[PDB]
Amino acid sequence: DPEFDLLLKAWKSSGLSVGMKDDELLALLESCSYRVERLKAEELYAIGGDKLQDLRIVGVGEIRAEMVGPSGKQILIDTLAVGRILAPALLFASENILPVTLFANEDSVLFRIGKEEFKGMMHKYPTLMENFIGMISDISAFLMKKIHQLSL
Amino acid sequence: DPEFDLLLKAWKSSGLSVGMKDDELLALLESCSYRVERLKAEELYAIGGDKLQDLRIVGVGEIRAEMVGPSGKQILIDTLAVGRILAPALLFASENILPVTLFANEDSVLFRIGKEEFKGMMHKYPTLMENFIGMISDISAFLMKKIHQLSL
Repeated sequence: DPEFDLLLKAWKSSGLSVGMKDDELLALLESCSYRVERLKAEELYAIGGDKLQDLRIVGVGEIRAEMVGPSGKQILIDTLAVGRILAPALLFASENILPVTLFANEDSVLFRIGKEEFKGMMHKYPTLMENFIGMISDISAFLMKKIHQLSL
Repeated sequence: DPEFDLLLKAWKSSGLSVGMKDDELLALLESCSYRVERLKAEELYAIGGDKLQDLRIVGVGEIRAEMVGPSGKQILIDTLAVGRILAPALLFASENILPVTLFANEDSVLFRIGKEEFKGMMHKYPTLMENFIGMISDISAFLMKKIHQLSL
């Protein structure tokens, strides 16, 4: 399959596409410029805080992702399959950005979209805007419930 | 060569040089071919399994190193200054090698020496060999004490 069809399959399986017709989703992705990151199975990768300001979607495979605090502990372990977005709540962050660690359970591929380009894509489609905002908002709610779990 | 002087200072401050005559240190290091890995401050890096079979010594800076288990927990957090060896007990390992992650608290430099080269260096100088084996042995003993700590 062409790379573009992998990207479409990942988006249709993503929460970003909910409520969007196939026509406007196709148009959005046909005009999009993206880069490809390939993760070899059973390897560990690190992404610093300064390089988390792009939209990353799992195009192929499955990855165990974790945040790394300032002291060294890895929190928020999560396994992302095709269609999930890597650390979306940190895309538009300007402070307190924790580095991320990724382990490939298979041969995996992430598609990377620039910050400014994704901002334009969100402006053009209000549905994509609300869906991404709801994604990061639900992440915030989950983090708050976890904080209550950890609090004494 | 200034970088070579940094390598020499890192060795003299390392446990590898204990008991060996300064002339032998100079001779050992002048015949050695090495690579230079530079870590930008506040960035996180991952050194995978088979990429761990090289001798790495902290040349400049200070680095927070941690092992990553298969589930994702980070164990054995340690802060290495100039002169420390990074995961020396895994240099000659053949199985059960966990990946490492490294966080630079400053601009840092590690000097990388090949496995084969270090094997030769240790054959030629018995003192360096005994020092490295004492390093690896004390690490094993520390791990055993920690295992007793964590045991039920």
